[PDB]
Amino acid sequence: HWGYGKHNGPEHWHKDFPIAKGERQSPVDIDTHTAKYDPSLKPLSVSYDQATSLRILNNGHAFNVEFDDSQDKAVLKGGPLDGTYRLIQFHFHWGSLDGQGSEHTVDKKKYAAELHLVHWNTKYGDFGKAVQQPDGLAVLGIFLKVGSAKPGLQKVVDVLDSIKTKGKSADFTNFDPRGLLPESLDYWTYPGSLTTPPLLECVTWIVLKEPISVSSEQVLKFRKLNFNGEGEPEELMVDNWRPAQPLKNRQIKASFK
Ligand SMILES: NS(=O)(=O)c1cccc2ccccc12
Ligand code: NA
Ligand SMILES: [Zn+2]
Repeated sequence: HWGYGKHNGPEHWHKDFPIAKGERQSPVDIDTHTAKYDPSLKPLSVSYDQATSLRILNNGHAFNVEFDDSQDKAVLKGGPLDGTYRLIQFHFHWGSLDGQGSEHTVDKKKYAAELHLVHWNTKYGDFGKAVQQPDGLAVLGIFLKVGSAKPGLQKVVDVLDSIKTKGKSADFTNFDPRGLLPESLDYWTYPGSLTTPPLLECVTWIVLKEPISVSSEQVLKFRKLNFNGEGEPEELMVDNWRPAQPLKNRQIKASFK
């Protein structure tokens, strides 16, 4: 039922997922002036050297690149985190136009897209248990602006034609997610939620200050995907982003400045 249209989009979600109006929903506007620098925050540790990608899937909301998370191979730790979190999948949110697409905003600025690298806390043993816990997930968010191409994104863009419609998947081995990272790992962090249903409040958000640049042709290829299944009327996969939600009783911390 849920999606991103006029009849089933974010403003509808609370009727099936009442936690939509909860106390720690994501995304949020990052007010850079009122984020608190925390000199006690550690550098983020991204260990993606042994990442094993398996498959790329159109799930009718976005596309996910999924990883083997049955051993410590690609993990996030340090930063604001206490445990080790294993990479399970990444996906993106993007706009119909270059002026929108990101979920988090920075002083109300919207980027063309946002990458989410989703990781789960290994003390909970698997992803399904982790989403049930307030510290179960860590999502590393990276903004995309349109400019020069990102060469490390091209293998992704080039397979999209093979998973055009909802439910299609393709083998996707040997993809290296390190090729999607900006140079700096300076970040903001705050406790929040999944940004799609079921909107569970299990996420430590870590959002990088530095965006990556992708080319207009790269983002154009994202916009050719389809929300609909094969042999249904074409609905282009665009504007699959949830708007900023009330910060409520939360402080965004910054690792820098
Ligand atoms: N948009 S997102 O909040 O990164 C997100 C999308 C889909 C599933 C997720 C599972 C766990 C954590 C986050 C997830
Ligand atoms: Na294994
Ligand atoms: Zn996401």
